[PDB]
Amino acid sequence: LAKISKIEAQKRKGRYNIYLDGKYAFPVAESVLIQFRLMKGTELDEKQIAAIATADQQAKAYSRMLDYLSYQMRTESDIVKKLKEIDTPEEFVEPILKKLRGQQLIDDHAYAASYVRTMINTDLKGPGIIRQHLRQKGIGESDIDDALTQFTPEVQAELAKKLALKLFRRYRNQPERRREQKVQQGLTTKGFSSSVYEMIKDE
Repeated sequence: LAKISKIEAQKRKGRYNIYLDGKYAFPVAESVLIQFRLMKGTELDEKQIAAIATADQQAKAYSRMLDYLSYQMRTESDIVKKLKEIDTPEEFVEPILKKLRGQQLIDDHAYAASYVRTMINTDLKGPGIIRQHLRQKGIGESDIDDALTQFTPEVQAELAKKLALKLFRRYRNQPERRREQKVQQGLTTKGFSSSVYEMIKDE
């Protein structure tokens, strides 16, 4: 069997160069070096050297998700979509999601809440549409309902009055009945329930 004659750190931290019997053989991420207990004197068969490779291929995709997460907030579906984008073997997806989840580098519940807050601060969308958008982002109904809790009727009526005033001005050219209906319908397609118009109408 081959025996490790040396282990040298590469210039950048996190990876190592492995020499077998005095000659360079292969590199391994730190986690793989640990996962396989590599050190000066370790003997290896082909099956192990191949399994080390597969593990290092996974460790590398993990590292890249670490860089991906360092730029901005991401949902789980963003990570999945990202691993798929750089053609990661499908058997690595779930393990990496699990590993990232375990290190809590991803959190869909915190994401949904932040999303709603940002919507409340920069948009005029209603719960129905927010709910629809988060469902598309892969978030369960429980995490969506929790996030939609910030959407109180006061906030709803606040965002709806603003939208309605903007809709009433946008369709100022239409007659009485058509103008109002257009505003009612507009609010509903924006995610606001029927009982919301019957609350801000007079205003």
